[PDB]
Formats: sequence, C-alpha cells, structure tokens
Amino acid sequence: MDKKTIYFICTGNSCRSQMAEGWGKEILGEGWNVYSAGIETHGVNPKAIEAMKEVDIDISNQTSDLIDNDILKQSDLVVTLCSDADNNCPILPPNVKKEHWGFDDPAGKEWSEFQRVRDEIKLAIEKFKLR
Ligand code: NA
Repeated sequence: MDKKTIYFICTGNSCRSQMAEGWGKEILGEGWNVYSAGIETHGVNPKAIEAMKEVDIDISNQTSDLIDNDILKQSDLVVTLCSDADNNCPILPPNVKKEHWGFDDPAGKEWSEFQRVRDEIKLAIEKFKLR
C-alpha cells in the first residue's frame, strides 16, 4: 500500500495547521504524507514555533502555502482546523473526504494558549492514527 495523504488547513497556514503538520509528520509518518495550507499565507507563527520546540519538534522550516488543487485531488483526508478554513474551503473533488476538527485560535494570546492548542492537536492526531 502506498502512503495516504492528509492535508491540514487553517486561515493563514500559520499556527493550528503548522502544529498539525509538525505533529502529523511524527505521529503519522509511517502511513501518511502530511501537507498543510491556508486561505492566505501568514508565515509560520513564532509562538507556534516556540510551542513545538518545547516538544522537540522543529517547524521553523515548514512552508506557509496556499491550497493546491493537486494536493486536494490526491488527499485521503482534508482536515479544516478553524471556522474560516471550513467556511471558505474550496469545492473539493467529489471523492475526497473532509472533516472539520475545530480548535481554538491562540492568536494574540499568551504562550499558554499555544501550548493548550498544541496539545489538543497532538491528542486528536494520536486518536486519528488508531481509528
Ligand atoms: Na504548508
């Protein structure tokens, strides 16, 4: 079996989707190619980078990307991580499955909020692996 493809989407491919990609590559790596994108590109959020450093994962060289239809077409699961991404997700290929895993936006808050959301994302990906 070829590896499956999971595509994490948030508003700016900045924070939630970047943490999801960082965790995903570690947790899902044996079975999955992991990509992330956004409605816009805001760059990788500095507090998200710091949050991932605390769990020994470097996301500082991950890319902030717009949604790519070729990746959409080849996705086994598209995961929207916020309301903007979910409400503005482009029309998907008819055979491509999408789920919304909503997480709070730590935007503009203390580092603790990034730690909180980081770890909610970690658990969601761990559960997903074992579905
Ligand atoms: Na990306």
